[PDB]
Order: sequence, then C-alpha cells, then structure tokens
Amino acid sequence: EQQLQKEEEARKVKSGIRQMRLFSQDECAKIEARIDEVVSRAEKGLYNEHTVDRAPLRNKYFFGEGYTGQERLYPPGDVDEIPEWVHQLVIQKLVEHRVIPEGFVNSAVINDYQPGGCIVSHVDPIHIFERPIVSVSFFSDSALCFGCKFQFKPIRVSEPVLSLPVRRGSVTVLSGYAADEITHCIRPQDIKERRAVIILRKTRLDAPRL
Ligand SMILES: O=C(O)c1ccnc(C(=O)O)c1
Ligand SMILES: [Mn+2]
Repeated sequence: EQQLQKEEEARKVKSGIRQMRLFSQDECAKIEARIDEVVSRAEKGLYNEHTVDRAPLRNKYFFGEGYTGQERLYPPGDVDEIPEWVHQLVIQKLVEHRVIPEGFVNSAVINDYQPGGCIVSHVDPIHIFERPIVSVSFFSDSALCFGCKFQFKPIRVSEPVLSLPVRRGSVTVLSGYAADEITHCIRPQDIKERRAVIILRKTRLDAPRL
C-alpha cells in the first residue's frame, strides 16, 4: 500500500530535521518587539523597494540578500543589510549553540503572517540558497508540513507526509532530504493568531544575479 511509502518518506524527512527550543519567553519578547519595529519602518517607507514584499495574508522582509524556478538575486545593495539586532539577538545565539558557524549567514528573511496565512508548497530555491536552512518562529505556535500534494489534490491525498510543530522560540534546521527532495508548506488553519519567522540562510556563490 501507500502506507509503507508514506512511512519511509517521513523517516527520510525526519533525518533532515533538527529542532530545539533555544529562546526564552523574554528573549522572544525582545526579538518580537524588534520585528514590530521592522513592520513600522516598512510602513514609514524607510526601506528599499526590494526589501519589502506585501501579500494578502503574509508579508516578507528581505535583508542581506533577496530575490524574486527561475529566481534571481538582486544586485548587491538593492536590499537593506541585515539589521544589527538580528546579528546580536538571533545569529549570535545560534553560533554559540553550534547550530551554524560564524560568517555563514548572509541572508535573513522575516515572514509576518496574519491569522489565516499560509505558504504554498515549495522547495527553498536550490540555485539560490546553500544548506542548511535555519528558521526561528516567534509570536505563536504553528506547524510546518512536508509533502504537499494535498494542497492541490485533497481528493486523492488529504494529509501531508509529515507535520512538524513549530513552537514560539524554537529553532528549526533543514538539510538533506528535508530541504532538497521534498516540498514544504503551511496550512491556513495552522495559523490561528499572528505569527512571525526569521529565516537565516547563506546564498550560493553562483546564485544567478540580475
Ligand atoms: O513560516 C515558516 O516557518 C516557514 C517555513 C518554511 N519555509 C518558509 C519560507 O518562507 O520559505 C517559511
Ligand atoms: Mn521555505
């Protein structure tokens, strides 16, 4: 049956996921206030054009490096640099906890979700980003789904291969099978209240530029 295939796939996805709670209630509160500062600055028109991407239920803020399966890296300096508080409050903690080495992160993206927000099935562009992919969830708890046939064929398949809880203050690290061989997504029903995520990545040298 398809039950053995779904279990073997989930096994493979799991081996590409590492997760741990690194940030306390207070550390989150400090970072969450800084994320609110970023939303204000965007609204004040203080950022470069390509720094901010506005969409109905979700907003994206690109720092260090940003982009538009033919994604392209904007020319150097076209997006705002990674704010100091990100280096100080987020990247440092990860470096101290041996999640990623120092100097690795050149790209930080903040996704800001409304309740009812979602991300459609995708693979983090392999031509743009190196692995691993690190992400830290903030305002509330949610879930990350892997294997996303269901978003398009809910008749033939009603569930993802795997759902991963992403609680406030947790660090999720994706590599191998989980980052390369399978799509991920977030379902609208899994975002009940406001949610933000900071995604920390290194871009590839040969990432096709504009
Ligand atoms: O919101 C998230 O946690 C999340 C998870 C996986 N991918 C993305 C993305 O923006 O690519 C965001
Ligand atoms: Mn992603």
